[PDB]
Amino acid sequence: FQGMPRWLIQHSPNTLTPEEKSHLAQQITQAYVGFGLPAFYVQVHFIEQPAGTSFIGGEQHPNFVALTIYHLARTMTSDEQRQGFLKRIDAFLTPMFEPKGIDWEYFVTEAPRDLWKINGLAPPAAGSEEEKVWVRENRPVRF
Amino acid sequence: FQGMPRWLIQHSPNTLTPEEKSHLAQQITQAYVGFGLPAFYVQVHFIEQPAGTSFIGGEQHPNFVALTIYHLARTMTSDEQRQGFLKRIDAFLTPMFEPKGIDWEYFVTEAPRDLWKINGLAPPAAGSEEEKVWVRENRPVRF
Amino acid sequence: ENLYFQGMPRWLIQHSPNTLTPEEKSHLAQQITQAYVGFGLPAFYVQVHFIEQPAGTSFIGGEQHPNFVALTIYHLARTMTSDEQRQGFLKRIDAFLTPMFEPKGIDWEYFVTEAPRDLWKINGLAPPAAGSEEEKVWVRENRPVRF
Ligand SMILES: [Cl-]
Ligand code: NA
Repeated sequence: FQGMPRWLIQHSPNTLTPEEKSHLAQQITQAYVGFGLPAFYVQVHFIEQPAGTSFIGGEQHPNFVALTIYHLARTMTSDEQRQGFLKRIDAFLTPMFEPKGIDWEYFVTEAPRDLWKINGLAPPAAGSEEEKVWVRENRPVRF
Repeated sequence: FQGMPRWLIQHSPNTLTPEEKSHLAQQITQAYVGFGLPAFYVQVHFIEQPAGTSFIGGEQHPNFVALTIYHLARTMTSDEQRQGFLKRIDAFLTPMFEPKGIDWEYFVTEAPRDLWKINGLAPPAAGSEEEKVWVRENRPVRF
Repeated sequence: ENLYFQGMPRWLIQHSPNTLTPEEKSHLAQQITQAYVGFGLPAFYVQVHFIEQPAGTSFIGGEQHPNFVALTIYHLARTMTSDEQRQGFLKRIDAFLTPMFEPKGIDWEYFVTEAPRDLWKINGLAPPAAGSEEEKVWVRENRPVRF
């Protein structure tokens, strides 16, 4: 896997504790770290939707999580990669949400590779020597 | 019409009442239910932007609604389908906002159908008998 | 330039508490606006919305990061890719983002995501073609004008 993952997680009040949010973000992060990404690429942001602000099927829902996942274009081109990705994220989303009766939905949207920068730097190529330096330092390194 | 609609609606303070948000969400939901979707697919989330956090033309705007509509890719390929969709949403957005003096903007962004799941399930093919079960039960039926 | 400054644009800027002051948010929004205005866009097309993320709601490499800005830039889909024009777009936005964030020790990330022009409307009107006479009317009036 290469490129940015940015997750936005909107949810009802009294649905995820601060500890569950941290746990979820860290399982998301682990998944990408396992694909070889520098961990600091992974951003997960939660937004609690006050009651009155969220509608599913036209009605307020008190127990939902809506995830939007932003990737870069052509980062998971094969059916095998895409299927593997869904397996890997279901492995931590399902066991968190199902015991809570949570209804959840995710989808992945893809963005052009060449318009992404971190601290004003275009990140290095997957597998490159420069990426190993970024991983080691866990920060954007200027060369 | 394939796939999920997820709407994000950002707006200024003192611009939409809780009653107007609920009514808007019901109208959006009715639009997609009329296309044949299960009601529960339709998500609409509002975020009020405090004064000092929203800028249009570089100035704070006290009376705006900014909409982001997330659809699946390849769901409206013909000009006729696309034009019909825009007519159908303008039919409720314009009469709500115009008399209030609101400035509103929407656009539609697209995501691949194969990376979309609800409650850990890939939803049924559009127009399928399996989809009809999801419409009828208004929930993600495991099968 | 060109292909990359046609619109919409919509900027979403998520950030930690006590990271950007209200004055800085306003100054950034004006800088972003001027960048697109310089390429002939009507000023009112440029929307910039900030969302403060409370402590405990933001994770970067698993860290609850207290000093970050995460930007999402929504643009119109392009007919083609141009490295020359793209580099011009990135140079112009880095010219204001970097000087604001770097002296504050902020870690920041942006990317651009694209949307089809034909499903975009402002006040219920499809905006005029990039570079057209109709667009010049919208520039002058700084609002959507029916034809
Ligand atoms: Cl692909
Ligand atoms: Na490009």
